[PDB]
Amino acid sequence: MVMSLLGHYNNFFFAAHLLDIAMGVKTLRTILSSVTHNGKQLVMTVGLLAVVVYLYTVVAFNFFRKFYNKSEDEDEDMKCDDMMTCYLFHMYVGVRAGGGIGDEIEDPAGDEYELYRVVFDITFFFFVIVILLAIIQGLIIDAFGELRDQQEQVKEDMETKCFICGIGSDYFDTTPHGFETHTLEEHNLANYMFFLMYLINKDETEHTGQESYVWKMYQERCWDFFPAGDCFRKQYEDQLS
Amino acid sequence: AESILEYFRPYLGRIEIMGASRRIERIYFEISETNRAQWEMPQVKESKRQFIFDVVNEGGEAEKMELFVSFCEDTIFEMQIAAQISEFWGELEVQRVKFLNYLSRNFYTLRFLALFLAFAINFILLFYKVSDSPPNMVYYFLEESTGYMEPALWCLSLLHTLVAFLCIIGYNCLKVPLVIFKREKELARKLEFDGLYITEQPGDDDVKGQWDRLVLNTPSFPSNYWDKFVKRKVLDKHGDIFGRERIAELLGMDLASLEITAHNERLLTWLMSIDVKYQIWKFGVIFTDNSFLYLGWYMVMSLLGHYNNFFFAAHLLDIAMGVKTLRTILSSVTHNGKQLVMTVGLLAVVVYLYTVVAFNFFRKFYNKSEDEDEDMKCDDMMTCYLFHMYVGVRAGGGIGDEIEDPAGDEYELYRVVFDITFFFFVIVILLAIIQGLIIDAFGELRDQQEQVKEDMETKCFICGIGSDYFDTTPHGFETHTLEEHNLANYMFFLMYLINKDETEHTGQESYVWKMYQERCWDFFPAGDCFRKQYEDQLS
Ligand SMILES: Nc1ncnc2c1ncn2[C@@H]1O[C@H](COP(=O)(O)OP(=O)(O)OP(=O)(O)O)[C@@H](O)[C@H]1O
Ligand SMILES: Nc1ncnc2c1ncn2[C@@H]1O[C@H](COP(=O)(O)OP(=O)(O)OP(=O)(O)O)[C@@H](O)[C@H]1O
Ligand SMILES: [Ca+2]
Ligand SMILES: [Ca+2]
Repeated sequence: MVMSLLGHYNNFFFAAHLLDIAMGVKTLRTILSSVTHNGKQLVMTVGLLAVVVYLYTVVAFNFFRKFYNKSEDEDEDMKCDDMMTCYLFHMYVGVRAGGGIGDEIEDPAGDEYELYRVVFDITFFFFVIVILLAIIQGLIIDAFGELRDQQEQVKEDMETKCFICGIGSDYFDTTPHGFETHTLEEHNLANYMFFLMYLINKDETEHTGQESYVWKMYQERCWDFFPAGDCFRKQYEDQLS
Repeated sequence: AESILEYFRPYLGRIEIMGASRRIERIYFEISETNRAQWEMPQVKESKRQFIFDVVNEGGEAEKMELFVSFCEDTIFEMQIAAQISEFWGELEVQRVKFLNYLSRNFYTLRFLALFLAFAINFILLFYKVSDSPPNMVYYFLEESTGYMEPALWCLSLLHTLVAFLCIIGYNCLKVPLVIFKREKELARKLEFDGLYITEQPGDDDVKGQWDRLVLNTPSFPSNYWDKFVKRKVLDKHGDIFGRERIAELLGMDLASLEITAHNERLLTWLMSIDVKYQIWKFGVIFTDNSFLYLGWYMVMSLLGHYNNFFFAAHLLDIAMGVKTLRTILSSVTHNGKQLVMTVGLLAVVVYLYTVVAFNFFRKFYNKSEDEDEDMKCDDMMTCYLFHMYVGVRAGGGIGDEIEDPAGDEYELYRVVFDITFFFFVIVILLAIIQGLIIDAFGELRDQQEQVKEDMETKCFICGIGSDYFDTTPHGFETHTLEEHNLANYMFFLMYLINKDETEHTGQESYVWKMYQERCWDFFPAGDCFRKQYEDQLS
């Protein structure tokens, strides 16, 4: 509401209300869940990117200072003199280069350190380009699998157990639609709610012998009246049906 | 009796063993307040948690109870090593141990402080400047209008090396006296119960098993182990089969005939009269610790910092060893190192196969030569190989984006085929494996936590019976694994036997005490739970 209020202070502030599609759309919010499922372990990864290039700056600040002379012609950049510029040259240009840092510096054809600089660059392309940005691209692929198997657990367990007595469906199905009739007539997750609406909306002097026993345990918050182990079929399976 | 049976619960231990009747029995005892208080501590709460990961994941089943009792003994020594450090001629020796106990008491504090100062020095070092003129070039430190910025560097440098040196002495008196006990105990078992140096011999490998040959004859072999009478026990076991005079010589034990008189007959001055063999043995054990070396190497760099340079920019890497979760991401990439080095090695062999081709057919193309004169980076074969590698794999669009145009009639088709394969093979394929060996590591390291989680919540971990049998009773598996078998009473029992009197054992405490001496683990339930036993008779 505040942004829609500052809109009367006519500006480009209504261009921030589009982000409600994240909170609005049903499925679009689910994709945003995966990326936000590993935020704690993804900030600490990009933080590992501002520490490796710092380790690669103090090296090129002492040996390769005569190379970063982005200086065009005339006069004479030298983006390496302070240490608050090469660090801002290996970061604004380094990780954004895509082909390592060796694609923005002088040619190593010179005899001095012709080998010490290639080793310095190739490692910079394998470590902080391939490896250290495949983790960021990899922490998302893992999130989808981490968020897809969750739906299977909340699906493969609702269709196997009674959710109230815990007995697996493999015992009920000794009768046609055994687990089908049990979890829809005996235990139903809706009758157990329609019962609480029944006690509270009744008269206290009208409870029966069983409606009052469960009413007392509900006051003391003792939950020892749910079946939790038996189903009245496992109880009388020996005597009769 | 409700007030009693309530005030005494955090002390009424329960264990469940079998033996001497071929049936499951039950035992009761007193845990005590002092032992109980030492069990819920962050230094111990984590050791148990990481231990279970080392059993249900990479451990066996027949040897599980063996390596469980061993850990249950490493903890007793740790509870003892910690319950003691808590709060000119002889007047100095009293303040030393009173100070070392303060050093090791708060060790993770010093270990964290050196991480803080490493961020201060590296914050300052972000100002240095180069100049070929005094304010052969000089490294003039630049300042933003503040003069005291450099004099603070001299202060924080020597301060950092201090705490980086006290962490060694703290580690030396706190976590070393346990890397020794783990090895002493391991050696006293391969002699008393095996013939590692009597019957058989080390297999000419595993120098760890060979370096211990020089500690047998030392005067004080079991310095930290409990049983200091291991020598007199090995003798009475192999003294007849092997040469009694020979065995009683390998273990030192001079005057074997006169080693009965000890039982028959009842300060900076001569400190130079101490053993040197055992001390060398202990030295060789500490120096091969992966944690002591990194902790020592971290001190050398902080020492060369006085040789003022950019060496404190290497202490930041302790965030790998410092942070809790950051070290876990580094585990995945290091989980496939053996099969990832051999993959990048496959990259230095394919481009070599692509060099000998362009060295015989496409030599007239690599003429990086600009204008004038006439590069020719292809003449030797120690340059095109260094042109297809420094530029080839780093190009991103194959090698065809740095060479002449194939518009010429000669080999207009033989070169495109040469390049397109170079873009599909050593760019897409051979660098999707490197990017793919990491994605697999996360899934390979995530399901591991599920196995150590879906098995702790399904089985008793002691009798192995699944929870599906216990849950025929409300909270069946919930009460069983918290009262009958508890993984803490079975430890609180060993503290109870060792800290008791031998003439006080009951009928059951003594039977389990004898099997513990012979290292026979046939008293754990392992199959029954006293409920499966009496389910027919009564409840
Ligand atoms: N009391 C219950 N005990 C065990 N399972 C239940 C119970 N009530 C519902 N279920 C589970 O839910 C499934 C059927 O209902 P479901 O949760 O699919 O919602 P629904 O009744 O189909 O209606 P909707 O899908 O519109 O929510 C069954 O597989 C069943 O296992
Ligand atoms: N003796 C035991 N036998 C089988 N399982 C056990 C035993 N002791 C603990 N557990 C397992 O551990 C779980 C509960 O303890 P857990 O390992 O989570 O540690 P905790 O007691 O919760 O304390 P913390 O989590 O602080 O270590 C239970 O699911 C149980 O299966
Ligand atoms: Ca009534
Ligand atoms: Ca007695």
